[PDB]
Amino acid sequence: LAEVDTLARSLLLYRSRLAEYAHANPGFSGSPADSALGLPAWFRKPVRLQGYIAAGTSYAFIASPPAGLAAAVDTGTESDLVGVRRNGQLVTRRLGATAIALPAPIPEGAVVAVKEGHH
Amino acid sequence: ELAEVDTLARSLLLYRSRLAEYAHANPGFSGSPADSALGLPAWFRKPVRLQGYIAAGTSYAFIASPPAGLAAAVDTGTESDLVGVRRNGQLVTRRLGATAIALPAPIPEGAVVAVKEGHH
Ligand code: NI
Ligand code: NI
Repeated sequence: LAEVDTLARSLLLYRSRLAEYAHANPGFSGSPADSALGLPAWFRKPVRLQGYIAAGTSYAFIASPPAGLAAAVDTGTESDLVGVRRNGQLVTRRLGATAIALPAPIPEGAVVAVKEGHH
Repeated sequence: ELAEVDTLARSLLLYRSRLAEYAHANPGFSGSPADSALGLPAWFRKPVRLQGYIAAGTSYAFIASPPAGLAAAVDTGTESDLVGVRRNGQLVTRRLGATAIALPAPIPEGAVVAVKEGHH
């Protein structure tokens, strides 16, 4: 039924070389070009799959996105954050307070890095 | 003049990843494994208060009451990675709610978005 999966992978594939481009283009903010990016050659980027480096920080997006894709993308990525317990919410600079389920043992005020894992 | 809580932040990140991956290679678990599992390096002498947990197959590593410059130093060595739909002024990710961001202008409403902080 659902192989918006290959479309999810294309966006993440695309977000990766976007990030690697930033690493060597400091102080930039763009849509780099598809030449300059280094993408497979055999990979043909669905116009509608866009990108932007801003201050530094890759954003890859799909503006009129097929239902199923939100899910397909979230699932092929992990997610990785840093902050401090306050209170029950994760407090992270540059990102405001995020409310994750903070397991029982992390004290208020601790420093905390989080990471998820696919399927 | 200078602290290398940066060594400590690095040890945290390093411990974290040993949980990340054991967490996978051992599905259905809720921490809080002892470091004999994990398979940590010979040389590494974990300093409690470096604590770790798992909840869902997601893991956390945490210093229970922090030293100073440690959040920063750690946020730095990480990067950061979210995905979610743009509801406007916001990035809605259905496990961490709506996370409010500096979201570029050209990314318009309702767009699905993968975000990979460039740690600089
Ligand atoms: Ni670097
Ligand atoms: Ni897997």
